[PDB]
Amino acid sequence: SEVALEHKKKIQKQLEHLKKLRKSGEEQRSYGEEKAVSFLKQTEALKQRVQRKLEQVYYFLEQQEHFFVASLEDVGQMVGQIRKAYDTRVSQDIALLDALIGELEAKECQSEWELLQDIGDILHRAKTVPVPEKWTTPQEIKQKIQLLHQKSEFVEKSTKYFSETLRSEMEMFNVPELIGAQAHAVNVILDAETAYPNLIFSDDLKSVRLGNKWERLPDGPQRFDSCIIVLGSPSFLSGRRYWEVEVGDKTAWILGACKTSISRKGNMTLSPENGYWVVIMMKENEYQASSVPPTRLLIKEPPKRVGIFVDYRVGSISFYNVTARSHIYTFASCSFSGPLQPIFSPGTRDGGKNTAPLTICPV
Amino acid sequence: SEVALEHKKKIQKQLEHLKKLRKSGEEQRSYGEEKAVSFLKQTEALKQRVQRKLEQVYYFLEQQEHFFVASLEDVGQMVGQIRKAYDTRVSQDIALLDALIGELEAKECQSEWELLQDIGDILHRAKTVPVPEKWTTPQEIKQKIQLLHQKSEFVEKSTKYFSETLRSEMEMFNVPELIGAQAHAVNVILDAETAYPNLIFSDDLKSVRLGNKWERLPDGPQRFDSCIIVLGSPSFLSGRRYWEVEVGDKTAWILGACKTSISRKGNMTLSPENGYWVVIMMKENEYQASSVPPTRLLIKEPPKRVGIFVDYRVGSISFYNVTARSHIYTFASCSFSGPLQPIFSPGTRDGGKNTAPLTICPVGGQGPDALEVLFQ
Repeated sequence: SEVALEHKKKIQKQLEHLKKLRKSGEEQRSYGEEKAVSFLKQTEALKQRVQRKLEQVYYFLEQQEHFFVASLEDVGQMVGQIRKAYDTRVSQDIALLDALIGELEAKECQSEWELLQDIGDILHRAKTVPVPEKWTTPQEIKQKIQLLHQKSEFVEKSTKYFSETLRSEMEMFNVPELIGAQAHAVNVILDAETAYPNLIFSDDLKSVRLGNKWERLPDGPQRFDSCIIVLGSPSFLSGRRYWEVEVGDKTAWILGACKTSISRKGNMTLSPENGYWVVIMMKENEYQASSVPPTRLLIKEPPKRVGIFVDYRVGSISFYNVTARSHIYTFASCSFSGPLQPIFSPGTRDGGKNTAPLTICPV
Repeated sequence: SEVALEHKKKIQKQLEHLKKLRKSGEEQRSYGEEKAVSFLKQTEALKQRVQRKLEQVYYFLEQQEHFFVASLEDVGQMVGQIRKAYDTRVSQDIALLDALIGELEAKECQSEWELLQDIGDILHRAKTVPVPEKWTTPQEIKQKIQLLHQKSEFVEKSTKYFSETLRSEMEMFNVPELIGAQAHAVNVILDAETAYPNLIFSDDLKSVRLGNKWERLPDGPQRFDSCIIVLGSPSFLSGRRYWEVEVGDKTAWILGACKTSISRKGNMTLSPENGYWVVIMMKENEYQASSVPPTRLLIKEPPKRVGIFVDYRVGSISFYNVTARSHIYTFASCSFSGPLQPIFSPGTRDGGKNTAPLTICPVGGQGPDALEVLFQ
């Protein structure tokens, strides 16, 4: 019948369909397997890499502890022995003396006649008695102790450095990439009432450069007379804040953030303690962070544009190379709590090599 | 009687004597005690001092290991779940497909009447079966893994210098202080036949400086034409050897030791692989050792006199700042497979600023050793 033949036709068709789907299914199941294996292979490689390094550190430390502990036991042993032997010998000396004293005292309570007869050699023996042993510190104790001090010194230096790099890396782990920092962009302007008197400003207060000696803003108390500096608006009490500055081919500058209450007097250094968290460009290919002492930074691709990121939650301030989309430097967490604001210096003219302005730029 | 009185006098005298001795004895006994306990206390203080620091470090390391392993576990866990869940689901899809295929294959071999009865439902279900789930990698795996890389990098940046410092301090245990090395003084002269042609030498072969280009020694195959160097005599096959060089206020130079068989061609780097163990002064307050990559050295009190110490047994070569009586650098654990000799460079003239000679200088405690130029 027509309907049976037709149904057989459709059965064949559907069989083909189903078989193609099944084949796709197998390929897919297999590929999932391949990807899983590939993932675990990656993780295992990483695992083994970390495992070697830790194993190596632990080995050296076990060695260090072993030897130090042996050194302690050794010196302890020596000093114990010398102490005991000396105490015993000098006590033998005093005992001998005590007996001779006893004898002479015993000669008293004798009659003259008895005395002359029984005097014996006591006087000679008294006259020739050894002087009790003088304590003299042996060199062996002194060197073993000095070795211990040296190893202690090594330990303090090495563990200090380790503690510091570890903390550095620990803090580095939550610093955002550039786009994350950029999410918190704010609009910053220059507060010209704070400026060093020879600074010159664009009409939009986004740009600042250093003028010559006869180019002077009107004097006022709010100016930083003694530092080539200018502050930015707004201030910050909280949250995450970001801005960007075009530095171009300048040879010198200062960028970062400061406490709003920094002293306007010039006898203070730029440092966290005085309320500054900045990066300074000294000259071409010389950058340093204003840590104490300052940390020199090697930046493979010099920045044409620098990003500044304040994060109040963790109390950290980070710097980004916008040009190369890379991290420059982050100041230690819990540096600050009170209000902050941006700070700028376009540096000195450097003969004419550094006359270009700094420019605050929108993201 | 007179004799009795005398006996009594001598008796009293000796009592006073013995009493002074006893008192001194007591004082010394107690002072000895003090000095000893004082040592025991010092030791113990050192002990507690170190023990606290190490405990802290161990703690920090335990924390890093946990930090890393938590990610390892997290990654392993996610890949595990995604993998099993996906496999199980697609396997269900494929099995459903297999079942429908089974049904159809059974129907196509049934009698016509039997075939016609239930066919519509099976065919509908065949037509409408979903395509088996396609594998798509979740971002989460990619992320957790990248995080794991970040953490391994964390562990390495945190630990590297520290592990290297521990290794170095270990290697330093067989390196004497300066007088220990000076103990092995030997007398070295310059082998002028090996010298870069514009180099100039003293009569006694202890001094070498760089002359101008028109000052040329007679040319020969044995000279270093492409490098401003000269080698020293004698060579060493063994033992511990020490010598000293006055560098004074020079701004550039090379000092150290090399394999006698170094290439006389100038296309090789100064490096262990090429048979060089040297320290180079680049300019004022910049020194580096020819490790690979170079180890840059900052020296607080610059040397006017530099000591070189080869220890062939343990394969080390050490460098000393004689002026400050301090250590500059050590190549440790080197593979020495043959004779070594001294090597020198007076640097370039640098605009008249580095024109002064290097002078091999004897150490005070050595006999004269005349005349050594008869062994060269």
